[PDB]
Amino acid sequence: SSNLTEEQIAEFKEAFALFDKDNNGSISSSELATVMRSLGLSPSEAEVNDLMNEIDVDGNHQIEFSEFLALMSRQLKSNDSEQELLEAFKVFDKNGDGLISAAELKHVLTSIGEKLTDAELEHHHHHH
Ligand SMILES: [Ca+2]
Ligand SMILES: [Ca+2]
Ligand SMILES: [Ca+2]
Repeated sequence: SSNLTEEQIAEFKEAFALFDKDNNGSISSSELATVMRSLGLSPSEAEVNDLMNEIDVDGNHQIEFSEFLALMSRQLKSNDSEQELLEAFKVFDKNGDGLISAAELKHVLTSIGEKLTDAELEHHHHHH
């Protein structure tokens, strides 16, 4: 399947929980950051909002169950949406597929480890 189905969503409902503390469905740079700080790095709130800005379609400072998954839908034949964002979330795609799924976002949640970088595909390091 090359599209998100009730299955994938049903699978994402989990991967999300991992990032969802109150399990409300909406994640805030605060909570999201709380996940990173646990990973290894410690992104600043203002530094997170930067990442939450992209995921944010309106800038409410919240990631909807649709948006979050959108980060994976971003991919598409024609480039009618920021695809450079998929480069940052590529860390999850160690198989270098260019696309990440729920089982991948949930598998990464654990697969995480110091041995991780955003230079996976990103030709040039955003932060030279
Ligand atoms: Ca949450
Ligand atoms: Ca939003
Ligand atoms: Ca993949």
